[PDB]
Amino acid sequence: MLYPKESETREVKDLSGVWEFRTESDKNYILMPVPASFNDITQDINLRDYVGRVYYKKSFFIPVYWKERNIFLRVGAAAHFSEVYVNGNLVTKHKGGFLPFEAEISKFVNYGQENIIEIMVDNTLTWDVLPPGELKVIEDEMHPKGYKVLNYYFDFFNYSGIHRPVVIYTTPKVYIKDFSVITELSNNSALVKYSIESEGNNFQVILRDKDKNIVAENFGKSGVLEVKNPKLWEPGNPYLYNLEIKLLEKDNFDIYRMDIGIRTVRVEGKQFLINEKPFYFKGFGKHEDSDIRGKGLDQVINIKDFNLLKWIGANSFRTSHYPYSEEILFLADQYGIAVIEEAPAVGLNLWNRNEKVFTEGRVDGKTLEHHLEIMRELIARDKNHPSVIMWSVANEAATYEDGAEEYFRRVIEETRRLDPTRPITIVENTKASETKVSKYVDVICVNRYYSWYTDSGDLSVIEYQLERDLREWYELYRKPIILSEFGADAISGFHSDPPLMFTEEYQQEMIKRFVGVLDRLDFVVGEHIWNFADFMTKQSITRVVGNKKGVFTRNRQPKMVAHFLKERWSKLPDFWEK
Amino acid sequence: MLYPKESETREVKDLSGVWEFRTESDKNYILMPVPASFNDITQDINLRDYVGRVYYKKSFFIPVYWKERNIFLRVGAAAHFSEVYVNGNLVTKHKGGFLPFEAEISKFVNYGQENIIEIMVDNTLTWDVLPPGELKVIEDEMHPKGYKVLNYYFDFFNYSGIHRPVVIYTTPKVYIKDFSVITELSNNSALVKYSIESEGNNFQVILRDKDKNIVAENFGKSGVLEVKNPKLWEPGNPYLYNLEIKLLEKDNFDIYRMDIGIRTVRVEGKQFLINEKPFYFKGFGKHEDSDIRGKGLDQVINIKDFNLLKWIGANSFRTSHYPYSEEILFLADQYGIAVIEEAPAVGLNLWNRNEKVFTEGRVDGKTLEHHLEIMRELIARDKNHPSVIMWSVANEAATYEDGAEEYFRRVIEETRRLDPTRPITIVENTKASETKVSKYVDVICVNRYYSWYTDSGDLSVIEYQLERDLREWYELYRKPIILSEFGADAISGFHSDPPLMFTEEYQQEMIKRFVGVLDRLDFVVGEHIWNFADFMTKQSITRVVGNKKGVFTRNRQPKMVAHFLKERWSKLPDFWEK
Ligand SMILES: [Cl-]
Ligand SMILES: [Cl-]
Repeated sequence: MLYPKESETREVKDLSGVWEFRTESDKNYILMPVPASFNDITQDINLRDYVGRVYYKKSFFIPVYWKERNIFLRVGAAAHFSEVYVNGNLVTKHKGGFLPFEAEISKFVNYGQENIIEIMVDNTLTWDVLPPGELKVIEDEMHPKGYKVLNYYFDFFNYSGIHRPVVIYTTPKVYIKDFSVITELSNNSALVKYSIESEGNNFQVILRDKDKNIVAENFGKSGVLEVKNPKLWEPGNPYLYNLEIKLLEKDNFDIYRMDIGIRTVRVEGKQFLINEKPFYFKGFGKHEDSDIRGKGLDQVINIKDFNLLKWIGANSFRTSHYPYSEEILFLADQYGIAVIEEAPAVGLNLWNRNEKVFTEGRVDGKTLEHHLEIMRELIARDKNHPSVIMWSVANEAATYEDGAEEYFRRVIEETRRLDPTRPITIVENTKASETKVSKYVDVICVNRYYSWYTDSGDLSVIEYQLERDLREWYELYRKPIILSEFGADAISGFHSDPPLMFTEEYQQEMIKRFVGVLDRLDFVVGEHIWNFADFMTKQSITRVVGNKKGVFTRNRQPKMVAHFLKERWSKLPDFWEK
Repeated sequence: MLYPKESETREVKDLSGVWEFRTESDKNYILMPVPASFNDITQDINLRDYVGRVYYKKSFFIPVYWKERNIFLRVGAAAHFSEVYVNGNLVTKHKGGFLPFEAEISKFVNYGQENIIEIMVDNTLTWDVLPPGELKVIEDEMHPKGYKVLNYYFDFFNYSGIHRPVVIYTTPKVYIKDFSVITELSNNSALVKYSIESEGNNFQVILRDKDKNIVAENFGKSGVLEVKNPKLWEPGNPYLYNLEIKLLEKDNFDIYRMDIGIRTVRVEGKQFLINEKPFYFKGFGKHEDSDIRGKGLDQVINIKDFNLLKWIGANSFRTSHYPYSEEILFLADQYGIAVIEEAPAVGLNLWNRNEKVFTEGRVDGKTLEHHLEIMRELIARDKNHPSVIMWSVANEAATYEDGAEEYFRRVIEETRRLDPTRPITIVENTKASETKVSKYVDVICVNRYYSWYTDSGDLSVIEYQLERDLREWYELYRKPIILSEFGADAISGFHSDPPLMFTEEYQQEMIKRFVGVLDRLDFVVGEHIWNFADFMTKQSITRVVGNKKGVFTRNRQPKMVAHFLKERWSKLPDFWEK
């Protein structure tokens, strides 16, 4: 499914705005913005911590002239289970809170009249949705009848609601359903190879440069476009060409356009190559999180975040720990930021080797089935973005378990089959010698928190422990390694010398000592600090109103270590043969 | 001009989203969200502090089926001077940064094809725009050639950009252009009297209650709708009826709907009556201000703000110091919050009696002309909102000057002529015996900061000074009095005992002592604390990154005094015969 875009042949109507909202088995509505998480909008603590079904409702008018058009209703994201009703008719259901879903609804609309859309969203986690969790009953001596808790083991808050825009769009009855683009370098040219999915068959395809000059054209539902003297897309030079696809049939006419970038990505030895040059990742793990709206899409915050990425000198980030909005990937295309996009397989770990995760009752064949469908949906959505340069299949799963090996072999095999054009990783906090899964990926991503979660407060252990660990990863697997997470919680304004945990000084010193180690290791091709910004988590005595490891505050202002990273990364080239 | 609303006969296309953006005489664009202020979006300090013209650009497609429709392009707000181009054609110009403007553009569009909209916005202040300011050249021994400053004397930052949504909407060629509604109480019924502006003449008008029951109907371009057993709108009971207007002609058909509220407002003696009951204002001066987006409209923030208003027990606010977005007034209608809406005549004061403001060179006949046009635009926009219950013509002008008397007599006279159905005020910080203007309004609004700006730190003077002052206002003018501003800057987390300026304790103690005085004065009908939330100002040694007098932080979380006000206001009735 293609991102909804207006053209000569397609209308788009955005239903974002103020909706009516209620919780299960309640008749009274309140007002609720869309897109947004509902948790922080009100002062009702029982809604903040609500677990169950909520219902959104809105009126909309369909123009009579949309008859004899396809009418699609698209929901960008709703966490985690959703059902969509048009005038009381169920038009689609969806499982998974971080990818879009849509249905054709012309059969159910009142033309030239009022219509009602209702969207049910259920935030109840189970062990066969990603990320997983479990609702548990607690009726003991200290809890009243009916006390229940939603348990989950990922470290970000279970925000719920409609997190990305709801839109209605039209197409002709015979229309461009999808297309695939692959770019190759050939002699002094680039090739853009394409295939179009449609019931139609007569297509003209045109490629235009930045100045609207036509640089290539082809008649054909599949084909190759040759670009002589191409300008390649890469961090530091985000050149985009505009691909125009025109269906020209007897009764149907359809146009779809997308900006694409010409680049190659390849792993060879201990090098991560973009356009055949050795890349060095400088960046962050991020989160879709901001004040008040929770996980809701906000283009103000998105553009602010990319300007901060360019300001600090980052060239990349990982979409920890789930696919982000398409909007963020289009921006990464424009700004020239390399993206590792990650499936929502986070929380597959009970920090305890006595509780097994990959076992009947928890992560099983049903979870695997969902994970495989997720990879198919994710690659289908994002396969044409130049900014996505790697897929991450999971974050900190219990990869030391025997059952994790067969599980992830299947996930990894399916991902590569779906997209052979990008490398694959998995983000590990398991010990190097214990993971049964990292031997199957292209690039190793390791999260390490020496002197924070272990030997807390003792910065002196970092060089000893980190160098020994990373050398063992390389000795066992002989793959490029990204230090995919490291950092320390810092309360803005907490200062100390000597540095103490939770101060800005400790965060900067820890990060500084980690990267001094990486500079001595020629097989380390990247550093991603956790996290870009402070974000909300569930409440616990270990979380000082959320996770405070941001390099920026939640309102997008820098802590001390942001300036250290700006100075370091201004000296580090994007392409660096270590 | 009516708020753009979809119906059976009208389409609305929202152009908000990501636009291209550049500054004057520069050819390279960056990305910029709309709606938003541009100042805090980037890390370019020279754009943050930019003074001059900026240019927004976006492509849009017009459906061929919009031929033979009116096509209107509406800009919700752009601060402060703006020009709108459709495919290079100037379709309208506008002066004033806080009210909407529109043009019919069907003559300039390419049907079924790409179109380009460009919007120029100029943030350069002058003495004949509201709020006023002046660009000054400073080429002396300590400033290089070309150093210039924009001087202005209002205490909020001169954020600029497109602050409210840009939309395109259709109507039939003969259409409902405007309508006026007035509500009266008669015996046991309410009357909704209406007049419609249109080139058409055959109208059916229907009024529906909350459950869609038809409670009144009338055929006629003007008329009266009788509601037996009306449910009145008021704070604490925001009942809205839906007014449906249907134009039924030979070749044209048009429907427009609006929720309205049935209430009366009247000043009599020292009482402010809503629905013939004595009201007591409990609330705030607000600002259109939030993190990152500046003055840009954000419905997440708006709904959050109204939930906080209901949580703390407020029943009212003033739109300090300019008209707010229509969106906020529709929400105030839904939530039952009484609004004093204020014209942007703030900054008409050089805190210095040697520099006259109402004089040739500063506030003169050109400024007055703009002010009068502003009142006409403001009442035309908001005349049908039940939540607006009073107009404020200015905030803290230099009303002690001889020239201020003739200026404001004309403003006040024109406001009353335009809308005889709502009382009029002006918000004063002049001394009671010195203002030449308050004798002409219906309700006195006085801002007082004893122990903050005067006798700084000495809370012991409050009762002595405030009671004497307010008794003199009543003795001179014999009108109801609202304490329209009072408060203290408080940094969140700054605490002290004994209380010190800038601590949360000092803010709470000051506010507590002020309202203890008000409770002893039967002619005081309201308390508005300055401010609802921390907001940005220009930089100065008196502003600790903006104005810190918020009862809530800028991210909408409560300070200590928020809990004091919640407890007080939970005990104070909305209707209180003092
Ligand atoms: Cl962490
Ligand atoms: Cl102030």
